[PDB]
Parts: sequence; C-alpha cells; structure tokens
Amino acid sequence: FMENFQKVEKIGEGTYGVVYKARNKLTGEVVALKKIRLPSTAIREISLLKELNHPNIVKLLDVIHTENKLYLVFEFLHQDLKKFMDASALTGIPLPLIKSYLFQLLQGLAFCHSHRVLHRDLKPQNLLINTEGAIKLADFGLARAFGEVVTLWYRAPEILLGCKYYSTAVDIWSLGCIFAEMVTRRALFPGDSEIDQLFRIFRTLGTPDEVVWPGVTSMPDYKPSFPKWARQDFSKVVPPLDEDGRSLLSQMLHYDPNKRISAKAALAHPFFQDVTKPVPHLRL
Ligand SMILES: Nc1nc(I)c2[nH]cnc2n1
Repeated sequence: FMENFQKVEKIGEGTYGVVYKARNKLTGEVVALKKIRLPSTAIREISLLKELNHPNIVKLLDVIHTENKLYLVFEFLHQDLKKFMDASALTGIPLPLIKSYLFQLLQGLAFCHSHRVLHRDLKPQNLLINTEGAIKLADFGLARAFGEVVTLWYRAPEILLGCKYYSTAVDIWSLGCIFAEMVTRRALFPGDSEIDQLFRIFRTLGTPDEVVWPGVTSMPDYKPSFPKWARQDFSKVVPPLDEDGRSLLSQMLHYDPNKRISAKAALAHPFFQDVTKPVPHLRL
C-alpha cells in the first residue's frame, strides 16, 4: 500500500534502494518509483534535477519526501539495455542500432555535461529503451548528491586508482565500455574486485605510465609494484567493429581523463556519418 500510488510492484534493486513500477493514484500514469534507502543537502540538489529535460535523459518527474522517507519518481520505460543485450545475444544488436544508441547516449551525456551534471555510475541497467528506437540515461546527478554487489565493470581507472575528484571523462569511459559490450556481446572488463577490475584494464590497454598518463604514479592507490603489461590492439579487442568505430572507442578509453574525447566531440566523429534511428525488436 501507498497513500499516493497503486498497483506498486518491484522492478529490481537499484544503486539506492528498491525500484518499483507504480501507478499514480490521481492520474493513472505508470512511473518508476525509487525508494532511497537511508539529509537536507541531497533533497535541494536532487530537486534541481527535476528541471534537467532532454530526449535521451529519463525524466525525473518528482522528488517526494514524506513520512521521513525519500522517493524519486521517474518516467517508466519498458526495458533496460542489460536485458536487451541478453535478449539479442544469439544474433547481436544490429550495428545500425548500436550506432543509433551510442549516438543518442552521447547526446544525453553532452546535455548533462553542458549543465555541469555528471552520472559517475553509468551501466547497462541504467540505460533504458523504448519501442520507438530511443535510449535514455537514468540516474544522472544522483551520485554527487547522495555520495547487493556493486558492479565495477564500467568504472574509470582514475576512480579505481582512488582519485576522489570526478570529471566528465568518467562517463565517457563507462560509455566506451558499454559500446564495446554491445559490439562483442561480452563485457569488456568484467572485474569481480577493484584490483581485478584494474588489472583487466591493464592487461588490455597496457599498464599505464607517466608517458601516456602524466600524474598517474602519484594517484592515491597507485603502487609501483603493479605488473607491467603490454597494450593489445583494439582490432583484437572489438572485432568486427570497423576502423571508425575502433578509433572512436580508442578515444573514449584513453587512460588520462583529460585526453578522453568529450561527448560533444564524439558526436562529430566520422563513425556517425551514416547514423540512423532504426526500430528495435523489443519483446515485452
Ligand atoms: N523500468 C525502469 N527501470 C528503471 I532502473 C528506471 N529508472 C527510471 N525509469 C525506469 N524504468
């Protein structure tokens, strides 16, 4: 039971608490209702995100603070990208659709980053799709406002090396990992711990050094004793992605966050010359 919603049903466990599909009692509308598992600072800052509207961002409809509980109300979409890539594993997602989704996601990130809002925890479970061929990012801005098993697979290397500063580049990294996973039908870096995560990145991209990443050796959790692995070609990592897609991915996965392509620059990349917006085959 809820005093403002009916037919409340559990969708999943999210980063912050249970996620429900719910019907607004007044309007009849179906929404995603997120219970935040337990602060005044967070309420004003998340409430600012109610203004932050774009076709490729999941709309934060409301912030409800009642009975000393906090709920976030979002626009409901029928599938996430995790489920869609599982459902598409035999065939793969068609390349035009991968390109459409990556393009759209970059437009959402470019919008949020232009408004000084980061995600910091992008993952297939917070990328949501609809029947019309759109993809939208959920939960932008929540990590900065708020502070089972956490997925590390999309975490940028500076975060894993204990940098307590964030930048836009953390989201480009995450999205490049997602881009690779859509193409290969395998997670790029499926670490089960922070050091396994780090070392999976190093064994693909090479152990970073002061040449490719000035400042890295002074990172808080950098250890001079890290093994020194050589870097692999993207040609072996993401076949059969073409030269253009491999060049763009390379730029999204630079070690130094400052060298990583911006979302705005990535939209101009030659990979998107032939972008279209296809219809997905969604089984709901
Ligand atoms: N179905 C679904 N799941 C989640 I996680 C969502 N977050 C925002 N809208 C959502 N819709």
